[PDB]
Parts: sequence; C-alpha cells; structure tokens
Amino acid sequence: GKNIQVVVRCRPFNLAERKASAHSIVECDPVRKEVSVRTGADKSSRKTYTFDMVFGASTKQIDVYRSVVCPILDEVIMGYNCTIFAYGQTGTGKTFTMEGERSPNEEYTWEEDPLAGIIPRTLHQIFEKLTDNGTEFSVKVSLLEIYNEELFDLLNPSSDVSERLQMFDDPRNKRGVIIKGLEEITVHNKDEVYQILEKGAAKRTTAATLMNAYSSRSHSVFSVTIHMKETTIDGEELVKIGKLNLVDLAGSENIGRSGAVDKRAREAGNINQSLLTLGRVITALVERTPHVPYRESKLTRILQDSLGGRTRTSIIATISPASLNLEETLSTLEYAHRAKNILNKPE
Ligand SMILES: Cc1ccc(C(=O)N(CCCN)[C@@H](c2oc3cc(Cl)ccc3c(=O)c2Cc2ccccc2)C(C)C)cc1
Ligand SMILES: Nc1ncnc2c1ncn2[C@@H]1O[C@H](COP(=O)(O)OP(=O)(O)O)[C@@H](O)[C@H]1O
Ligand SMILES: [Cl-]
Ligand SMILES: [Cl-]
Ligand SMILES: [Cl-]
Ligand SMILES: [Cl-]
Ligand SMILES: [Cl-]
Repeated sequence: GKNIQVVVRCRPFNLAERKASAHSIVECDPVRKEVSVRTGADKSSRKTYTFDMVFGASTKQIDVYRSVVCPILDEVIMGYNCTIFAYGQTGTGKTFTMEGERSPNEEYTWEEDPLAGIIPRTLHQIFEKLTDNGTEFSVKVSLLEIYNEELFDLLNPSSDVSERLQMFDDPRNKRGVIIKGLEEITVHNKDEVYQILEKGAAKRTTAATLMNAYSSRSHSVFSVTIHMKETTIDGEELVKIGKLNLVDLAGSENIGRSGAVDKRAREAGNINQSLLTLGRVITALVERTPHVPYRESKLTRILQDSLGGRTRTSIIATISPASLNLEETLSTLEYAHRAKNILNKPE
C-alpha cells in the first residue's frame, strides 16, 4: 500500500515573474500535508489537496531526496527494481533535481554542491554507501530519450549520427522488452562518470529541436543498474542486483481536470499517450486491477519489469504558484489526485 507514494513540490515564484505580472495565490504546507489554492468577488474558494508528503518553497533539495530516495535505495540497494519520476508542467526544477544543479561561481565538489538533483544526489550515495557495506559491486548506467515512435540512447553517438531505434520484446520473458545496441556501459570508476556523463548533456542538448520539444516535451530516462557480490566471515559470497530508474517528463498542463471542459480532449493525443498511459498503468497498479495497459506506451512497457518485479515507486508532481500559467498547476493536480487517491483532510 504505502510503497507507492505521491510527492508534490512547491517553491516561491521566480523573481523574473514581475514582467509577466503573474500573481500567485498558491501555497505549500508540509505539516498540514495539504495544499490549497484560492479559486479567485468569488475568491474565498480554496482548492484542497492531500498528499502523504508535500514539499515547500523553503524546503531544501536534499530534504526531498532523503524523503523519497534515501528510502528507495536501501530496497533498491538490496536488489529490487525501483522507479522515481518527475511529472508536470515544464521548468519546475525537475531537471535541476533530476539532472541536478551546480552552485554559481567556483564551487565545492558536485557531491559537495547543495544544488544537485536526484541523479547527482542519487548517484553520490551508491558508491559511498557500498564502501561502508564493503560488498563487491559493478555499476551500469544507461540514458534514454522519448520521442513518439522513436527511441534514442544518450550515452553513445557512435554507430549513429542520430537515428530512431526500434524496440523488441523478449520471448524468454513475456514481460521483458529488449532493445538492440542499447548502450549501457557499467561504470569502471565513480569519479569517471562525469566524463562519461558529460556526453549525455551535449548530445541531448544539441538535438533538442524538431525536436522543438526537448526537455519540455521529452521525458528522457536515465537508468542505473547495480550488480553486487558481498562476502561473509561466515560467508561465503552473496549476489544481489539493484536497478534504479530516474526520469524526466513533459509538462502536466495538458491533462484535464476531472469532468473538465477538457479532460480526455485536453489530455488526448499521440503525444498525450505517455502521460495518459502512465496514469492508467500507474492508477491501475494502485487499484490492483487485473489488466494494466502498460503496453500502450513505449516508456511504460520498458518500465514493466521494475514495476512488475517486487518494487517501490514514488510519484512526483511539480507546480508553479504564479498566475501566468493556469493550465500547468491544474493538470499536475488532476494527475496527482487521479494517479493517487487520498481522503482530503478537513480543517
Ligand atoms: C550539483 C549540480 C547539479 C546539476 C548540474 C547540471 O546542471 N548538470 C547538467 C544537466 C542539467 N542540470 C549535471 C549533469 O550533466 C549531464 C550531462 C550529460 Cl551530457 C549527461 C548527463 C548529465 C547528468 O546526468 C547531470 C546530473 C548531475 C550529476 C551530478 C552532479 C550534478 C548534475 C552536471 C554533471 C553538470 C550541475 C551540478
Ligand atoms: N528552488 C529553486 N530555486 C531557484 N531556481 C530554481 C529552483 N528550481 C528550479 N530552478 C531554476 O529553474 C531552472 C531549471 O528548470 P529546467 O531544469 O529547465 O526544467 P525542465 O527541463 O523541466 O524545463 C534552473 O535555471 C534553475 O536555476
Ligand atoms: Cl506554494
Ligand atoms: Cl503549493
Ligand atoms: Cl535515510
Ligand atoms: Cl538507510
Ligand atoms: Cl511486445
């Protein structure tokens, strides 16, 4: 029940906002666990939302990682597949958290830097934690980009100038999907990752257009796979496998409020499907429904094994308080509410 979780993150509106003239009545409160926004004459109305964990504008980037990650890794560290994703409108800090951030000016080491997102924060933990554990481990890192009816591998530009790749299901496992030439190179050195990592930004960064939706319209999935072998004085050798998936998603503004002027139509479309496929797939899992349409979305199909195998999943929604975008906040809220169902606390 508990393992599936929903997190919504709220921060103070950007300083640059004034030119827009956007007004933010939006609020985020952790202690209450509920976020309410004034509907605004008829402005007394305030939206009531309930989540187990709700990030605030004050809240540190580190605090979120410990809350949702610092917990998943141990299960994942044990050798259980887990998925952490950020969905919602665009530029809500998902990439900064997901791809991390670097403090302005000359700065402490990246692990040292406060700014960095889950991947940098998530990545920093694995090497250090293992050292304390002392178990032998091998690291494989892979990155993916989602374009409709197309798949790309960030790590290697080799063998391809820049072409879409087909995906193949595997007979040995009915659930399993196999992609040829998929590039995951296990990390020889943890320090080494940045040089290897540096390529991912450049290749994705250069090709974003036509495209034209890159970052904003592309989920972009980065996955880390761990192989662990630990000994024992009583031991003996024990083998465990850990897979962690970290991803970024398109903006949540498109999704309809329930019984919205537009819900299916607003959320409707081929581009729409990955988000829509996720809600039914994600929504179905919470319910326990016999049939889950993981198949409909390519991203969903790949994710099935981690979800399908015993796993823990955390679902994240990001919002902006400012008046200037009406659509993004509602779509995130409907998606979060729809995806996760919780009774609303009444104060
Ligand atoms: C503390 C911190 C956090 C994020 C960044 C950052 O902005 N990155 C670029 C992507 C957009 N935020 C990071 C980053 O860059 C990548 C570049 C390529 Cl080509 C492929 C993958 C990455 C990637 O996963 C990250 C995430 C990251 C990891 C550790 C520290 C910081 C960020 C740093 C390695 C600079 C820098 C420092
Ligand atoms: N809490 C925050 N405080 C200050 N700036 C933030 C915060 N969250 C996000 N940002 C800013 O927003 C930008 C990141 O948005 P981005 O990573 O492009 O998201 P997306 O890829 O979803 O568009 C960065 O310039 C970062 O400085
Ligand atoms: Cl807020
Ligand atoms: Cl809020
Ligand atoms: Cl912890
Ligand atoms: Cl722990
Ligand atoms: Cl198939």
